[PDB]
Amino acid sequence: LRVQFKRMKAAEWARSDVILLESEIGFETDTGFARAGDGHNRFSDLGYISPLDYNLLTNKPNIDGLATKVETAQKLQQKADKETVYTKAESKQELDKKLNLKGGVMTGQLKFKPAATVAYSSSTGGAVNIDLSSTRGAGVVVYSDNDTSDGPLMSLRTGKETFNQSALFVDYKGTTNAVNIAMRQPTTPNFSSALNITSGNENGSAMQLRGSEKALGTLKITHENPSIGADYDKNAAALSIDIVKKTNGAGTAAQGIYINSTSGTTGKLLRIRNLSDDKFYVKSDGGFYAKETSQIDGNLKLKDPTANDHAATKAYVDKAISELKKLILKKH
Amino acid sequence: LRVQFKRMKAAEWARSDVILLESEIGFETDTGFARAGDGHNRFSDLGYISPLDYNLLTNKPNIDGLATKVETAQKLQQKADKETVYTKAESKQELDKKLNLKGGVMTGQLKFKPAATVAYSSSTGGAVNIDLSSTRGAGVVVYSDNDTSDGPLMSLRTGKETFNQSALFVDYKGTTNAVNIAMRQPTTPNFSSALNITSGNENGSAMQLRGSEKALGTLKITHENPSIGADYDKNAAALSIDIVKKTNGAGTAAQGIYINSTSGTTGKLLRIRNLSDDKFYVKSDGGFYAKETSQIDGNLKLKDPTANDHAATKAYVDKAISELKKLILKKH
Amino acid sequence: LRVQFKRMKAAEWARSDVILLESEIGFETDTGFARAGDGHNRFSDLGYISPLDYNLLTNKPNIDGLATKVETAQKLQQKADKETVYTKAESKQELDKKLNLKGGVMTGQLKFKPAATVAYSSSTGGAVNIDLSSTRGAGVVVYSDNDTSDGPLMSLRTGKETFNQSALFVDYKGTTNAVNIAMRQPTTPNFSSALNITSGNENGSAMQLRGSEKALGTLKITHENPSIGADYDKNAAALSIDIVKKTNGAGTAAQGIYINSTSGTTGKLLRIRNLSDDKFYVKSDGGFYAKETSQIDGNLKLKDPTANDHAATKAYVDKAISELKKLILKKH
Ligand SMILES: OC[C@H]1O[C@@H](O[C@H]2[C@H](O)[C@@H](O)[C@@H](O)O[C@@H]2CO)[C@H](O)[C@@H](O)[C@H]1O
Ligand SMILES: OC[C@H]1O[C@@H](O[C@H]2[C@H](O)[C@@H](O)[C@@H](O)O[C@@H]2CO)[C@H](O)[C@@H](O)[C@H]1O
Ligand SMILES: OC[C@H]1O[C@@H](O[C@H]2[C@H](O)[C@@H](O)[C@@H](O)O[C@@H]2CO)[C@H](O)[C@@H](O)[C@H]1O
Ligand SMILES: OC[C@H]1O[C@@H](O[C@H]2[C@H](O)[C@@H](O)[C@@H](O)O[C@@H]2CO)[C@H](O)[C@@H](O)[C@H]1O
Ligand SMILES: OC[C@H]1O[C@@H](O[C@H]2[C@H](O)[C@@H](O)[C@@H](O)O[C@@H]2CO)[C@H](O)[C@@H](O)[C@H]1O
Ligand SMILES: OC[C@H]1O[C@@H](O[C@H]2[C@H](O)[C@@H](O)[C@@H](O)O[C@@H]2CO)[C@H](O)[C@@H](O)[C@H]1O
Ligand SMILES: OC[C@H]1O[C@@H](O[C@H]2[C@H](O)[C@@H](O)[C@@H](O)O[C@@H]2CO)[C@H](O)[C@@H](O)[C@H]1O
Ligand SMILES: OC[C@H]1O[C@@H](O[C@H]2[C@H](O)[C@@H](O)[C@@H](O)O[C@@H]2CO)[C@H](O)[C@@H](O)[C@H]1O
Ligand SMILES: OC[C@H]1O[C@@H](O[C@H]2[C@H](O)[C@@H](O)[C@@H](O)O[C@@H]2CO)[C@H](O)[C@@H](O)[C@H]1O
Repeated sequence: LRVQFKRMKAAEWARSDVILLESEIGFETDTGFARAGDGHNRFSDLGYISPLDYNLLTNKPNIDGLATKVETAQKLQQKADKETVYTKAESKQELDKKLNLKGGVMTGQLKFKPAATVAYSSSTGGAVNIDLSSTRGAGVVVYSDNDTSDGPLMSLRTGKETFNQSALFVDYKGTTNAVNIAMRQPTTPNFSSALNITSGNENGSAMQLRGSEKALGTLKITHENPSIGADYDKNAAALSIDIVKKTNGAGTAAQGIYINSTSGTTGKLLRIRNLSDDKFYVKSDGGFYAKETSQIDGNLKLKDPTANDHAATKAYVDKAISELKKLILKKH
Repeated sequence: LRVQFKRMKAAEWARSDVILLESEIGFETDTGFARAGDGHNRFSDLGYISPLDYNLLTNKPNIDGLATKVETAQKLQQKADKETVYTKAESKQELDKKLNLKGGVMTGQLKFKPAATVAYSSSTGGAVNIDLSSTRGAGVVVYSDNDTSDGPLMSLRTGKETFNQSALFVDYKGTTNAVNIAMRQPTTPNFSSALNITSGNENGSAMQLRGSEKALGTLKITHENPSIGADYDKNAAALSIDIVKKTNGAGTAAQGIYINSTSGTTGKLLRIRNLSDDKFYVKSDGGFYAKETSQIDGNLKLKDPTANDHAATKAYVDKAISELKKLILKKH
Repeated sequence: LRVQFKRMKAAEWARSDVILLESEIGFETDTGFARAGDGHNRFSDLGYISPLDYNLLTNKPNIDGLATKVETAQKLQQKADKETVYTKAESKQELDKKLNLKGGVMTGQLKFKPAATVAYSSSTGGAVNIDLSSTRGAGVVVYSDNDTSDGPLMSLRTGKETFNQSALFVDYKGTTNAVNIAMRQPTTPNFSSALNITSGNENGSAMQLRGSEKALGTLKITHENPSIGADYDKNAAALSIDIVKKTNGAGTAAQGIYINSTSGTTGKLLRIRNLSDDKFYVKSDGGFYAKETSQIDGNLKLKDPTANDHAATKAYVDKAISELKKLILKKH
């Protein structure tokens, strides 16, 4: 037996009306495939003589180990996209432009414009609040070594006439000077001043000073000769006063120096000394003393003498002469 | 020949004891599948007559191109999760709340509380350190155009009596005034002062001033009439002094003006002029000069005259009279 | 019929020259596989009698649902890597080191070194610019409650002699004192001063003051007795002046107090009172008044008397005596 089977091309079977007997094999000549009869179905309705089911295969690949598009996408959706997020480098680049609380260097202007909760009161208020209670350094240190400039080191301005606080308030306890102004010996000379004050206020002193010294002056002024030359400073003074009219005024009636004691003092109201020796003084009652010969380009009105060293008046002289003239003419 | 084969249902083969001859075909009537004999195995132990090995298939899918769960997970593990990381927008939102070193606007309080390395000394110390050496602007510019307020523009306070530094130190070189206080002509008038100083310190002057002017006063004061009216300021003064007791004190012995030269000066100790003409002065030795008629409501003690223009004393008058009385009575 | 087929091992077929007839089955005894003849090809060139094409299988897996390495990699490439990006925690850790514009606490030094656009001029310049126009708090509040320190609360320094701005400028409008210095009654006593000024400048006053008061002094000084003891302050003064030579100088010619009116005043140039009663004064023309007995340790040069209360001169006395001597001797 060399057995051969009913056979033709797949497409010819496809339209054959031949019914294979149950288990009778038929052959597709162009595919090599067989199919077996069931006794009723046409060829195209028979299945192949061997399984075609993925689940019966051997050497299957690991389908279950492979990632699904859905599950991968869900996992990607939790991850941050490059474009919506700064790198470490761009983060640091941005942060290096900001000021550390530990400290840093400003190259531009720091403005304050408080919104003002209340901005407090005392040692806990202010837009800038500096507490040096636990440290030995300075608070605010401003300086310039520039040759010239357009602005002061520090400027304080108030714009409204009702303003009811000070520009600068110094409340000081300690053992040196609350406020100290040193104007160092000039090389190129200024025609100006350590401290300069002008007021146009007619209802208040330009400067007020109250002190309560046991044995010093409330204000102490010392002039020191700038030169070793004994008389170089001959036009200088410890205190100089001028009294002037208003530009285009008719003049002035202001006094130079006015001294009073509202409670009454027993001290000398004006005491002038040289080398610590009294030279001239006005006592608390208005009597004066002068150490040396003095001059008046005028007369002197005073009372009649009662002691030998009293200056005589014209009355006293005239009377003593008139007495002598009478007696001497003789008396009956 | 129409060949048919030993046949029955798969499940019936499954328990048949029939041994197919080597290569003899048997048919599963309900599956369509054949199996071929090996001459020993029961039907259920024969394999199908055609391969069932994934590796022999054609049109395989690209299994190797597909991603594995393991390898995807490893790759996801290097990526940043959305939730642990700021977006660019939230980054910028946070950074815009911080101050740029280039500059910016504070809306709240900046406090300093130095921890203090040493906080240095001189032109490199301070919690706030401003160096204007290479620029032409101002250092610290504080101002207010508010009508009223509860606090000063600037406040300096020291709390302990041992405190051994100044509240404010000005070390100045330059060509204008180190410190300048302008109190602008008021519209609504203050009863106060450009500069006001009080000290309760009995061992130190409230204010100390030293200068070394060639031809000016160490302190120069000018009063200017506030009005064009010649005598409007008739109660005004360039300098006014008061001398008062302590509240509930018995009084005071303090002097008004005390002038000394500890090294000895040849200048006039008190010089009073009007329109630049000497009117009254006290010389370095205590002699005074007065330009016009003067009055004492009292006597004047002085020495006996020796020149024609010297004031005479009662002694001198009495003696000259007593001489004339004698001579004239005549002498034996 | 029990049909058997041409058969041998796969490897033996592999080199057989037997040609199966068209559809004649041949069997591989070691694999179980059949192949069918085409009438020309050797065994090894026939295909199996049943399909081996993945596309004809049933129960296929969802290959299309699975993610490709390429497509996953493209998706991963858009995601940010953990290592190149800050977590929220490290972001906040960095940001907490920076200063909020809302406010914050500096623990280190804030330096300014302006690059200077121009740094402006007026109420819009300065490295630190504080505008309190809409608020009621203080501007700059510096204080210390430390026992001692190495630096001042505030320090202003200019290094070059040409410097042509002020260290401190106060431009004040308002109703209290522009600048106020309180030196609180000491418990441990300082030998120093509320305000201390030194100048080595020979071409400018150490301090300049101009005021235009209707009825006050430009400078007002009050000394108050520190004690209830009436004469405790007997060495004190409201104003004290000293006039000294330069260290290693030959001396000085400086004046003590110099008073002038450059425009001419009709006021009293020096007025001394006690309990508000005139005790001594120098009029605008140089005439003086003294309330009580006075003394000169010297002579007084003055003009010849013309009124009864005028002091007499030696000339006047000598002449009146010489007249009496003549008349009395009698006249022919
Ligand atoms: O910071 C600017 C404010 O200026 C205020 O106006 C006055 C100021 O009060 C006065 O002293 C002087 O400086 O002139 C100013 C106007 O030129 C304004 O009223 C206020 O609105 C601000 O512009
Ligand atoms: O006070 C404001 C102005 O002060 C001027 O200085 C003048 C001063 O006003 C004047 O009275 C006299 O003493 O000369 C002073 C110069 O030493 C400033 O020059 C000017 O800028 C204003 O700030
Ligand atoms: O510029 C004011 C200074 O004037 C000096 O007075 C000169 C005065 O100008 C001159 O006429 C002459 O009399 O010598 C005076 C000094 O002895 C003041 O001395 C000086 O202190 C300034 O006030
Ligand atoms: O910043 C507050 C500090 O105050 C210090 O106490 C004193 C201060 O020295 C004195 O001058 C006055 O201001 O009274 C204060 C107490 O009420 C404290 O000693 C210090 O602990 C701080 O609280
Ligand atoms: O010095 C601290 C206080 O100064 C007061 O001003 C007074 C001053 O004390 C007084 O002696 C007199 O001259 O009147 C001044 C007002 O012009 C302030 O009023 C007060 O707030 C304290 O700061
Ligand atoms: O408030 C102090 C001022 O007193 C003025 O003195 C007046 C004085 O009060 C009055 O009794 C009368 O004698 O006129 C005086 C002025 O001529 C001072 O003149 C003034 O400078 C202030 O000290
Ligand atoms: O901030 C330091 C600058 O100091 C300037 O030099 C002078 C200064 O002008 C003078 O007043 C005194 O302080 O001595 C200094 C030099 O020791 C320098 O010229 C400048 O280059 C800076 O170093
Ligand atoms: O002005 C700079 C210095 O002031 C000194 O204080 C001295 C002052 O100079 C002197 O003339 C006299 O009045 O004694 C003062 C002390 O009360 C400071 O001591 C010194 O640190 C310098 O800053
Ligand atoms: O240290 C300067 C103070 O001197 C006081 O003068 C004393 C003086 O030293 C003494 O010789 C004696 O005459 O008593 C004087 C006071 O009556 C000043 O009184 C004082 O104001 C300071 O200048």
